[PDB]
Amino acid sequence: TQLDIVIVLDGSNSIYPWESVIAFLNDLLKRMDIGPKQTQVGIVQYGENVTHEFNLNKYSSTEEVLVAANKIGRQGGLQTMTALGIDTARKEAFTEARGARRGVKKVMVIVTDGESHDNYRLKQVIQDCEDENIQRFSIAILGHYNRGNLSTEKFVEEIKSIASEPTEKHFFNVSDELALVTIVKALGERIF
Repeated sequence: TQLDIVIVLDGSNSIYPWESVIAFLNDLLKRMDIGPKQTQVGIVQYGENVTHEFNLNKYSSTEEVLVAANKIGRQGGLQTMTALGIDTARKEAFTEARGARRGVKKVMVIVTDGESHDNYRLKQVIQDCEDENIQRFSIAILGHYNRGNLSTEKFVEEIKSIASEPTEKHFFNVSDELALVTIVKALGERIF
């Protein structure tokens, strides 16, 4: 199924077992059938700033893409700029220049473990996305917050608020990093 999908991975310092985010990425990708005629994948990591791990038209094989994604290291970040990452992915990753296919449904999968420093310009960033008809799946990892005995009330609401409607369908509330590889089935099917 022809689909352009961009992963917006929060690379702040709290998502601890980094290989666990990667294990998840691997787990979600190994299921897809990538190809210029069905499913395209791109990855952007963020935290303080944004970097494109790889464009939507960079790879053609589900396997090659697998090797590429497993070599992504934690960029690191004190600040978590989700508004900046999402806006950049909508502004950059999704361009014919970076691989985006003309009239192919655009989907975003954002993964994060904390409230955004860029909290405020979310409403504008999201509404723009919804205007550019971009289905969004937001996964909130409550690990660091639960380990630190902090409320996640507002954190879950802000992440819920990024997911395309219906929120109960695209938003994923994950307990911790390890429990990520148990959300691959529902995300991988609700997507395609």
